[PDB]
Amino acid sequence: GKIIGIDLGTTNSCVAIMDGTTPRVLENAEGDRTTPSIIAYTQDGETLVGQPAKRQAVTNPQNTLFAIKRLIGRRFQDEEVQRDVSIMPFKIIAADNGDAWVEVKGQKMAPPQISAEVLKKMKKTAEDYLGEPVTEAVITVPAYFNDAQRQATKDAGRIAGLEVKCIINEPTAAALAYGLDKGTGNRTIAVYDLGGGAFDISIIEIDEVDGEKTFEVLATNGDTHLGGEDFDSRLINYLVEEFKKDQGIDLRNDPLAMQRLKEAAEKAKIELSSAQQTDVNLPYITADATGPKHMNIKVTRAKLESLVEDLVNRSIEPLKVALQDAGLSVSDIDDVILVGGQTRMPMVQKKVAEFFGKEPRKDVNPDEAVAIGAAVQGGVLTGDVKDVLLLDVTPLSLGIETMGGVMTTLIAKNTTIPTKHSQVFSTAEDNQSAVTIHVLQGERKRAADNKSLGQFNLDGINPAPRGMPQIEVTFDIDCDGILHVSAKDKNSGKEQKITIKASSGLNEDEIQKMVRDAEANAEADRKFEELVQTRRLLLTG
Ligand SMILES: Nc1ncnc2c1ncn2[C@@H]1O[C@H](COP(=O)(O)OP(=O)(O)OP(=O)(O)O)[C@@H](O)[C@H]1O
Ligand SMILES: [Mg+2]
Repeated sequence: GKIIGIDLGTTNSCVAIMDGTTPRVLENAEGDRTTPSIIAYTQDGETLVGQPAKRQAVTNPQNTLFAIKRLIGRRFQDEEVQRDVSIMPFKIIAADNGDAWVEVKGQKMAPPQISAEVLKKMKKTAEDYLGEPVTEAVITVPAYFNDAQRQATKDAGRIAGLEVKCIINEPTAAALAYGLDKGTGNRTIAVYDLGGGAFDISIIEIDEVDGEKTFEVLATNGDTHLGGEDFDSRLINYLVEEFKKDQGIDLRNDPLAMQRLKEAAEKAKIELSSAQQTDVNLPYITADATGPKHMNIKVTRAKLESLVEDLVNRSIEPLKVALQDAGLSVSDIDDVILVGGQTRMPMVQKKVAEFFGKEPRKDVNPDEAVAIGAAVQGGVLTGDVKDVLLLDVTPLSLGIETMGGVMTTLIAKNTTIPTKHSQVFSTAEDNQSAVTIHVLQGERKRAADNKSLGQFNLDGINPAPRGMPQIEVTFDIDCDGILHVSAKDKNSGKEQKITIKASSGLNEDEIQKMVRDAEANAEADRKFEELVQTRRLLLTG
């Protein structure tokens, strides 16, 4: 029946639903509109999720899992996983297949199983509110997630007992939330998302034509090293160094103390968005031969700002790239939307307002907008939300090079995503044993006048006259905008494939120039294609 929207966060998760025309963020049993993304396995056999898991973490560092979003869909040898292994107090292991897993109480578990526990709590929160079963969900992911990260998030959804109707990017969700307000049509917005796990920036166009409001991503990127956990780490390091200076003890080899110090640091960081100073007070933090030792360290806001200044400044460069990739100036951004708990830091707000020259909108809730927008997309799919469309179309034609240096289109410009199209090709020479699939992007008919996106070989073709072998070429663009190209020899069974990342932006200024350029050269391109075609389309070596 109803489709719920779930923000599966590194730090916090949130669930929302469409209640007729207006979205509703749903409270859990303690009364909370967000739930810590924390899962704990206790000595007496319980599985805790949320605030109960958080409260017993500082005593159970081994069997309390958090920040599992940093692992999901990743390989054990991935750079980020290895960086994560040390800092995490729980055991991160390699699965038999090379995926990054965790081990708790001797049980080896895949991240989607762990995240499913958070998603089940979200589902139940919703089922409790509706008095009915819920099984359909829109789940969000960072815009930087790849296919494996998305698929694994879909898995966690299923393991939680959810039909995953849709995965959408978090900044897009926030834009749908904002785009519920009136007067927001025909605007460009910047979505500045500083969460617990990463920084993301997206430039999104909200247009309104013939009653339909459309949402289209013009640029995205970010940095997984600029999240609130990185802010926390700078303050932890300062608290470690200050305790060394005050009392000559290095807390880093004492896991229980470091766990208490991590939580205290985060709470102090949070408090310093409201106050000018705060006190970190941790009695019985450690002991040496002379008895127990106690921490009491005052931290001013200016000191915090000094500790994280470089982190905040490093968020500016991805903004500049995002605007370049959309072909826009700051003067084209009609509104700035802050998403994420870490944007509540006053220094972050001021730096963003300085860059854009305007104050971020204040009627967007940075903890809830992602979950709200996911619910909006849910209502779009059920038909409860009318006249709202997420627009994802190919900017330019996509194809391969064929004989004569021709670009042969498989997917035409302005095709809606996701999409899949196949065409069968053959060989250009008798007894040709291999073909080269050269993937091309653009509107020109000569392959060399278009952009090369990648290439690969298919060999093992059995000897046969030119034109006889059947090479099926498939272009599949998934919802993440990732292009999958395969080539399969139907008679030998051999197949080869590649994956082509989505572009970081859609620069309509440059796209329309390329379109006009092709139109200016249409006749020349037509004549070119014709007297080459006087020779089923064929592939050279
Ligand atoms: N008032 C505040 N001032 C500064 N930081 C805060 C404040 N409130 C929360 N935070 C920080 O916000 C971060 C979590 O924000 P949020 O809940 O948006 O993350 P998330 O959506 O779970 O993460 P991600 O988007 O990476 O998956 C944490 O690092 C937390 O310490
Ligand atoms: Mg988030």
